[PDB]
Amino acid sequence: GLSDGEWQQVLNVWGKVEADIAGHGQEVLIRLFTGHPETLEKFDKFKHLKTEAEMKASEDLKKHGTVVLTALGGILKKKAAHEAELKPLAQSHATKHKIPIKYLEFISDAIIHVLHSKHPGDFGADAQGAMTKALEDFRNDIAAKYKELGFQG
Amino acid sequence: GLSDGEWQQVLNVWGKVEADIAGHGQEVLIRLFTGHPETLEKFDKFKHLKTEAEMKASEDLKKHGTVVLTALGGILKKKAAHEAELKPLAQSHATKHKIPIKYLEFISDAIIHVLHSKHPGDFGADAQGAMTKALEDFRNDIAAKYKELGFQG
Ligand code: HEM
Ligand code: HEM
Repeated sequence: GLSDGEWQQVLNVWGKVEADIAGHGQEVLIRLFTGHPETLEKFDKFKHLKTEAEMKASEDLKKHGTVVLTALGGILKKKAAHEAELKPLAQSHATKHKIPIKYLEFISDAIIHVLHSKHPGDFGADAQGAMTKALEDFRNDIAAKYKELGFQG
Repeated sequence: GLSDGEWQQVLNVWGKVEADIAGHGQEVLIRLFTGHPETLEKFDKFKHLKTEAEMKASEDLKKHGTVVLTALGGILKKKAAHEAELKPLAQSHATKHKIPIKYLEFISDAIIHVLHSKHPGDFGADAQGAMTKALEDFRNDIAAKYKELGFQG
């Protein structure tokens, strides 16, 4: 995992990518295609380009580079946002409060019960199965942080 | 992993919690502490509480319930938001484009190469490490989705 400061450095450099996304995206693809020509075969639109100059002249290759970097940027920013909330919680519950994963399962069962008790008409079998999976996914994400911290839990 | 529909059902029900977060949080904690008394022992501030009246009478237990549910709902929403961007990308790259994890490694390395190249002043060893990890974290996130979709990446 990244630390808090590492995620902030990822976000800072992506701000620089976005100030010239077309140039960055073009350069990334050319670098991939020249360094690893077998990749270029996946692109039915691009595989006729034989030289770096030909690649640089393609408005379509440039447009696809912008699509890739925009998609990646968005995923990185959403990961960073989730990590900035998950990491402080894992940190405190591993090192200060020393909470086993099993106890997070017990509280997840209590949440599911309270939601079902309070909102039966909004919390049928499908909704309940979805929430059970979301809280298991949450525990799994905390468990991965506990591991990085060496807390067995 | 949850499907998009499952994430939407989670966020739909969480809307109901938000309407009375403190009441939900009080009920969740009392359910937890009554079902699993060893969890109450982890709270130095609450472990003296012996009866349900005493637990309902506690100003701080109720405030803590709202803290806990507020923090979980923010993590769930941020996880859903990340999944809503990552899942479509993994689905197309697994099923339509059929891109191996190793090609995702090649593009990761191209991005780090181009960032190093176009920002000579800025992108030093630490920042480059942070991006390396962030792209491996991304490849790992895709690889987990690939598994779910039964695509060998
Ligand atoms: C950082 C990694 C990557 C990101 C963010 C990314 C993103 C995207 C996006 C947003 C699209 C258009 C929508 C879609 O079909 O999902 C796309 C299409 C595509 N991607 Fe990727 N991609 C990545 C890596 C790769 C790699 C390494 C390859 C091949 C070696 C690949 C091959 C393709 C192909 C063949 C298409 C369809 C192109 C077309 O005909 O229009 N991608 N990618
Ligand atoms: C859905 C799962 C949980 C969430 C979202 C959650 C969230 C929080 C929050 C936001 C705080 C205050 C900030 C902090 O210290 O990190 C906190 C404190 C605490 N949590 Fe949790 N928690 C969870 C589960 C548990 C469980 C299962 C236990 C124990 C059985 C636990 C024991 C504690 C303790 C002892 C504190 C310090 C409380 C104080 O004295 O004020 N947590 N938790």
